[PDB]
Amino acid sequence: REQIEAKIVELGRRQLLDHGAAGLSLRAIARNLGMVSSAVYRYVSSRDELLTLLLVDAYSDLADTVDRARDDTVADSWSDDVIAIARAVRGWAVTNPARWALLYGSPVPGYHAPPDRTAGVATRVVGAFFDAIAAGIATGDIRLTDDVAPQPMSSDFEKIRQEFGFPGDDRVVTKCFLLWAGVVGAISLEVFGQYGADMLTDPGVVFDAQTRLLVAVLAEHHHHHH
Amino acid sequence: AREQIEAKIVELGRRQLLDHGAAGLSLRAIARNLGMVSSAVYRYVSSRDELLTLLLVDAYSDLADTVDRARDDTVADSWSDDVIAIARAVRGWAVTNPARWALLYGSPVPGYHAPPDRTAGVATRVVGAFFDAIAAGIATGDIRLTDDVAPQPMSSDFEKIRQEFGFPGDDRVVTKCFLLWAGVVGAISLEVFGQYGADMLTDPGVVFDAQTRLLVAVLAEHHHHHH
Ligand SMILES: CCCCCCCCCCCC(=O)OC(C)C
Ligand SMILES: [Mg+2]
Ligand SMILES: [Mg+2]
Ligand code: NI
Ligand code: NI
Repeated sequence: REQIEAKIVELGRRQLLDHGAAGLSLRAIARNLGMVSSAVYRYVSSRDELLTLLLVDAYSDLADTVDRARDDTVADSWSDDVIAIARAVRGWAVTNPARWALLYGSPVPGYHAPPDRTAGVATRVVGAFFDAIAAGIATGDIRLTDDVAPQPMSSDFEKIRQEFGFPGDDRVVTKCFLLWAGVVGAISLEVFGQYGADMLTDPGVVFDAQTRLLVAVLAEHHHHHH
Repeated sequence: AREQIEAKIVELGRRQLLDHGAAGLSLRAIARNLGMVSSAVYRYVSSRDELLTLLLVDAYSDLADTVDRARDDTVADSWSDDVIAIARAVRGWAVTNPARWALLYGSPVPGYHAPPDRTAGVATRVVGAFFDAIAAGIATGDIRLTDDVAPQPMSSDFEKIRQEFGFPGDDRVVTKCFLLWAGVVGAISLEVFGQYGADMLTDPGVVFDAQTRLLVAVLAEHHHHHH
């Protein structure tokens, strides 16, 4: 089976590279497996199910890539950990541009990913960032200021904290959202070609410079609040 | 006479985006839903690529026009309020026009490359507005220029950017301009493309605005240290 479902995922991933989602076809996938259109449907019931399999696969590969890169190390500091994560995410997106598009690019209209399948893997990189930043809180380099956000943002953040076992207060969590948005934004601008013609000679150097600013956001205090 | 037909074609194209994305763009379907014949449509919009190009130009222009309107109702002391107002207007446009945002800043359309002679100008209008708001912060001294040089080749690339946008920054401020654009685009895309998920944030606009205020603090080096 999974030998079969594996091949489906591999095929579908190729159809993604070539035509994007529109061109997903349990029809093509069917021929290749020496199979009748109808035969495939037990393994993968529908175009949607294919899409969710392809999503879980991309998310997992990305997260495994990140996990691997953290196990590689200068354990020196939380900030070096954050940089290593960001660099791994970007490197993965640059090597897998169509799968980056799948994950963080345009939605497939008519498709809604059942969270029960996607939630877990979809938060593993987010989770890595939180884990990395939690180290900087435990060692005092990232100073909690007990600056409470208005509701309902504060209660939103409290759920997020509990989910991830993250000890950052409301300001740290705001800064984490900025970090993630900046990382995903920078990557997508590069990968999707949106800086355009002859603008950046080495987009990676610019990405690294952005990450360093985002680290400095986490490390310094911007309001008179003590 | 063409002009008015082209408009109904483009409006129906905007609808197909909403319903099928760039995939479902079809001049033939359009051609029907206007009680017209397929062969008649190519006379007004000659290909899928031309339809996409019209839809891109339309979207970039509407987005920029929305920014420009929001700035005209920031009547203010403040370069920072301007930056915040631009960012808010971009997000508002994107959430209200999510399929057109996808067309602009989402995944590339396989096989298609926008003609820079139709798209490049309008595509720089909002970036341009941010540089103009930020330049006012530099003029008043809230954003201080240094002689620090960004790591190469950034510094070299940045000189060409400052010239193109008539922006009187230094390297450091330009880096922070790239950060702001990335943060804005990135935050909007995560919300609009449905990564956040339904429940997580009660109003994502509120977190977004907090992020923009942090980006303003980065530009102005508004922080202190306990040394
Ligand atoms: C806060 C602003 C930061 C500025 C950095 C980004 C500038 C991106 C401009 C892209 C224009 C483009 O598409 O032109 C092509 C030739 C086609
Ligand atoms: Mg790929
Ligand atoms: Mg729309
Ligand atoms: Ni302080
Ligand atoms: Ni300082």
